[PDB]
Amino acid sequence: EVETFAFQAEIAQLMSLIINTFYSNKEIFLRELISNSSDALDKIRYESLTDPSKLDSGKELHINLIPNKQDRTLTIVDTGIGMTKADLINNLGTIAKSGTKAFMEALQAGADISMIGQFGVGFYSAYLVAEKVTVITKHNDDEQYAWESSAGGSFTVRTDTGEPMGRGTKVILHLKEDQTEYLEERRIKEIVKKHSQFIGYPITLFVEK
Ligand SMILES: COc1ccc(-c2n[nH]cc2C)cc1F
Ligand SMILES: COc1ccc(-c2n[nH]cc2C)cc1F
Repeated sequence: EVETFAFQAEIAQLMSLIINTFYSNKEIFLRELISNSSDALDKIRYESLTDPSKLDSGKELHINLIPNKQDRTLTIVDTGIGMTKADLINNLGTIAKSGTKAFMEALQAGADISMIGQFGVGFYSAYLVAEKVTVITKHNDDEQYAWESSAGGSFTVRTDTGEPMGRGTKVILHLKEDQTEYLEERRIKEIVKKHSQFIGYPITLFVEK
């Protein structure tokens, strides 16, 4: 049972601007997604200080980067706090509306797309390199959910039947055909070292078989 939702106009406009604007510094998508994972891990680390049982779904706090040349996917996995259904459908987009307006106004005034993180809407930078994005996520208080969007003004949410995730978030970037450089170990290493070298959680770059 798959539910389809329309993005709010302002977010649709942002995604279309990201997809259609000519902008060569696409590699910053990885810094934004890793930064998102690191915030989610901070959040569950803090919550577990006053409630240790919140780590029963998994004590490890880490980020995994998994390229798959066969599926042409790059997956960013974290064991952070995860997202509820209300987050996917409503809350995160509600928050993003003001960041989106501020961002678009800065862009008209001379800012550039690489500054998207300073407006809290960095997640959407994934569409610099992905034609489709799947988010698998599990929060302690909700079921496991699969969110998916190929842009075009809509996204879907369904209960996920795949492997149980414990707690956390898996972002699967279905890469555009001309962006397969981001599946190369040497290229991901370079990007992590340049933009994420001081993240306070272990980042493991899986190598391909
Ligand atoms: C607090 O709301 C959240 C915002 C983002 C995430 C997230 N974790 N890993 C990737 C993402 C996008 C989790 C949240 F709970
Ligand atoms: C479910 O769709 C999402 C909508 C927004 C975000 C987000 N995370 N951090 C900042 C934003 C705008 C993540 C999502 F998965």
